[PDB]
Amino acid sequence: FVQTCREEHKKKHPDASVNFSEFSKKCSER
DNA sequence: CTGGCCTGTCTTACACAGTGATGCAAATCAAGTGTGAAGCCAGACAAAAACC
Repeated sequence: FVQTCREEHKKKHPDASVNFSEFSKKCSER
């Protein structure tokens, strides 16, 4: 799932390179 | 008593196995280095899986 989540968020966060720990937490929380 | 004529030894022809040498084409080396391609790192965590 995590790849798809991050791919969707590529536009959600306009140009940010997101953290590993926090992105894990977010994909986890959904 | 002597052939023709239906049968196992004899006699070389003949292919070729394989020897160390040979000869030519094609890698290879050697130097310079800046790339690009590639597997790996870390941490919180959840899938797809088998164990009581």
